[PDB]
Amino acid sequence: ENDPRLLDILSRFNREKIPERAVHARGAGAYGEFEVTHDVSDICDIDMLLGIGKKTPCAVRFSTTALERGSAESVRDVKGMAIKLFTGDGEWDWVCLNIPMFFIRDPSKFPDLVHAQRPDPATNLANPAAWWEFVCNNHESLHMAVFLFTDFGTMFDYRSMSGYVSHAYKWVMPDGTWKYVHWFLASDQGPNFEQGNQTREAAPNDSESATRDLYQSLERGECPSWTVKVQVIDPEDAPRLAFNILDVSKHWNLGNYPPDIPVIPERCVGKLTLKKGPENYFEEIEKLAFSPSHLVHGVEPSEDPMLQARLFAYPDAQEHRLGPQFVPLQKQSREHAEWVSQVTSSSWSQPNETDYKFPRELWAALPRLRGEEFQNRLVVNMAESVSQIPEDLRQKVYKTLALVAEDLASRVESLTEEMV
Amino acid sequence: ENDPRLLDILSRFNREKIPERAVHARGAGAYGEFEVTHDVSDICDIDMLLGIGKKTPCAVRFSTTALERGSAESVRDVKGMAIKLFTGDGEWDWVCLNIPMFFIRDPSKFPDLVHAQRPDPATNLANPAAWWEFVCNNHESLHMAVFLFTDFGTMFDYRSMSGYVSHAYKWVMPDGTWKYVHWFLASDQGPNFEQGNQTREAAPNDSESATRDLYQSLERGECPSWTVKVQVIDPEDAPRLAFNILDVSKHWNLGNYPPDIPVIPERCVGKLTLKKGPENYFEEIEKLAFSPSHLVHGVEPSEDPMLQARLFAYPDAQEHRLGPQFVPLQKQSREHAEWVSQVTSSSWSQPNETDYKFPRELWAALPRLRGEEFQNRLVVNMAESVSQIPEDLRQKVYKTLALVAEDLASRVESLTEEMV
Ligand code: HEM
Ligand code: HEM
Ligand SMILES: C=C(C)/C=C/c1cccc2[nH]cc(C[C@H](NC)C(=O)O)c12
Ligand SMILES: C=C(C)/C=C/c1cccc2[nH]cc(C[C@H](NC)C(=O)O)c12
Repeated sequence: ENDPRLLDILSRFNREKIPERAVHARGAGAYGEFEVTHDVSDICDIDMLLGIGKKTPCAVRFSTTALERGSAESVRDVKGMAIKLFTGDGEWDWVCLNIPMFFIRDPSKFPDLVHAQRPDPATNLANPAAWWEFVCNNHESLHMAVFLFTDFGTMFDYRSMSGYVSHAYKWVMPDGTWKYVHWFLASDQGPNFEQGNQTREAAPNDSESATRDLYQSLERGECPSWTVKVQVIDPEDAPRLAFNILDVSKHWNLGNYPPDIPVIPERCVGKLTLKKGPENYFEEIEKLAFSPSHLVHGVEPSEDPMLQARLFAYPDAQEHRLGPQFVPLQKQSREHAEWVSQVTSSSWSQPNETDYKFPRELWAALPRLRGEEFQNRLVVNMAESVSQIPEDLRQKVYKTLALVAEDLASRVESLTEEMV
Repeated sequence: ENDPRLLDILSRFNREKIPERAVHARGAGAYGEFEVTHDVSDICDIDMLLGIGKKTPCAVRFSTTALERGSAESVRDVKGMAIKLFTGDGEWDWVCLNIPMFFIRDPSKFPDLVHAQRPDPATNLANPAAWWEFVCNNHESLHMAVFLFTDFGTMFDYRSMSGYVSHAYKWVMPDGTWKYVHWFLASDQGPNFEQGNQTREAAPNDSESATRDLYQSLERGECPSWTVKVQVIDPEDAPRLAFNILDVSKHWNLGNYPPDIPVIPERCVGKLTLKKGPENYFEEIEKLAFSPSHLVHGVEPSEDPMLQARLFAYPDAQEHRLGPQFVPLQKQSREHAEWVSQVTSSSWSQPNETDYKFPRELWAALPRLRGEEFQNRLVVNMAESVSQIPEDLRQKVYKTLALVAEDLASRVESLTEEMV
């Protein structure tokens, strides 16, 4: 010690690591561009989206959700896709999940949900009991639960996944009229709901299989691409829908389920192609800052309470993580006002019939569009998870599943009791 | 948003994570006690070591070395064991590795070595090329290299590993006389150099196999134990030894290799038994602070330059990681003075004959004490690692290995060329 040169070298080495992200800590990154392929000048006034053939540079970060920096990328989890676009009007961020539904509806429950998916606070091991307790206490997560224990829970790498903003936004015209919008990116080298499964199994002991897949595909000359599509709803038609489009835990039906809810059609916008990887991972990918509050002229947030909370949360989290510490809108009708005020009532945090209707119809649709083996594998995965928790929690889970569907609960209980 | 309660909840959640340790980021912890079993009053004046049957509470943290928080614990790596003992004279820290040798003896090279074992700075993937360049540029790591690619590289969990302080310390008597000492903990449920291999193969996709093993063993009622032993050298006998005991990259021979270096015998001191696990992992294990500078009356550091650098580095690193940011000694002879001044010369950072003698004798001892299959597996592991690097670096590695033994280099070269 003692030597000033050695002290400087060691002190510089000591201050090299920073806190990881609270969620989505493990991930990879790439650079590409977006190109406009269709005309949307009748619903949009965003400069980035006007003019067929226009190109915009973009940077993308893929991630998992629940575990730490060095965790395996082939786990049962939801995946994230964050896109930063450098337009002439500034930076536009699309922070998407690989599925258009979310776990919860009330933002004040967000930390608890996160704690339900982190390792055990005493042993630092995996703990399904907290997750199943949260599910039994918050029925609006049931829909997502049914999704997570199918094959779709473990099906996607960074190239075969899709991305959905999952919120309703507002697109505004210069005359003041606006529409509710939801856009998403469909993978050009991945499956969909109707057809397609995993085609490249990860190595038995590989924790970075998806990162390796993306890096090797980029080095081989292949360029992954996504097709961007949007769904449009008139503000006066929203209060009359069979579901609430301000509820982030529900999706907008594209033609799969539930059958009694009419389809909201989508239209194409453009295409996103990834070209190259980074030169310095820590400086370019690890320190990337994304926020849903990064918006350009012509796009506004809606009255979604989760989106409103996200507008504040991301800059504050980045202040902790990267800090020095180391056109007027036209008015709608009174009925629209009541429908909007629905989201600030005390019943917003209580379950309704739709919270059970959506998972029931997904469970019914699984054998019609995929087959009996898909449903059987869902039952097997759920039983494998449930057979690790104490008996009273098991009975509570059985009751909740019966609230979803009787045959699903009976099958899960019968298969789970044989595994304990 | 806009609710002060929600803002407080989200802001509190946003600040929970802190930066991980620069090294040894992944690990687990436990609590136990140390008990004295033998009399060492003739060489020691430390309060906690005097009196047969005396008990001292202690807290232990086990860890890996190179990878991040959520990485697998069954990787080819060296393991760490940190023991904090709560004595009547203060806190005494034993910060040990699972092997008594280290990679280097010049502290100014420490960060580079660490960077040679971290993931690729551009792709965040495993990069064998950086490791072999360091070995070809720093021959004093060759010894450790030979250790790392044997079975001992992947043999130990947290219960079957041993611990070595690896440095020379000074134990001082009240009259001013002192001795060079090195103490270590031998596992009571693990293998040794001559006998024993792995008996608990980890699961194919388990990243927390060692933590689970320790937690389950503690829950079953089994208490792991270690036997503490010490080796003693008189200061006037150190300058005449065939090796430098102030070189942390060498070990003190206990009877295995090299045959021409006489044995330095050990004597028993006491026993360490682990009893219980933590209640809050983050508050008790993750925020634990260890330092070799935590010393009690009667024990002093030696003139080891690596130890002198570690005396400063640990409090500074803890200041970054956990900070608000989120008896006179007897004089020796002139010959001892020259021998000590040897460690401050310019030739300290250059290889000597011992740097080649130690790994050569380990390679020769492997078949005599473990069989031919051990040596063959070492060759196979080395070839598997070397076959992923460019050809010029491969030739450099072959030339570097030729300086240890010709047969080892030829066998590795043949296997590696067949593998590519
Ligand atoms: C109340 C709801 C939510 C809150 C409070 C929340 C909070 C956060 C926070 C604190 C981060 C870390 C940001 C950073 O440290 O820089 C993050 C990252 C992220 N979130 Fe959310 N989140 C919520 C829901 C969602 C939703 C609904 C989506 C997608 C539709 C989403 C997708 C993502 C993604 C992809 C990232 C990773 C961004 C990156 O890679 O840099 N989260 N979120
Ligand atoms: C020049 C040489 C070395 C330097 C500069 C160095 C530096 C460090 C640093 C910065 C930490 C992180 C401490 C913290 O963030 O709280 C650490 C941890 C650790 N080091 Fe060293 N190290 C060196 C060599 C060694 C040696 C020779 C050993 C063992 C004989 C060792 C064993 C450990 C262990 C076990 C830990 C983990 C402590 C814990 O779990 O809290 N290191 N070292
Ligand atoms: C895209 C895949 C592979 C799975 C989607 C998926 C799976 C399970 C439930 C789902 N609910 C909604 C979706 C996405 C929806 N499927 C018409 C879409 O492509 O807009 C979905
Ligand atoms: C203790 C195990 C299982 C292996 C030790 C080991 C292995 C390879 C090279 C080694 N060099 C020195 C040791 C440790 C040394 N073996 C007499 C001891 O027990 O003090 C060692």
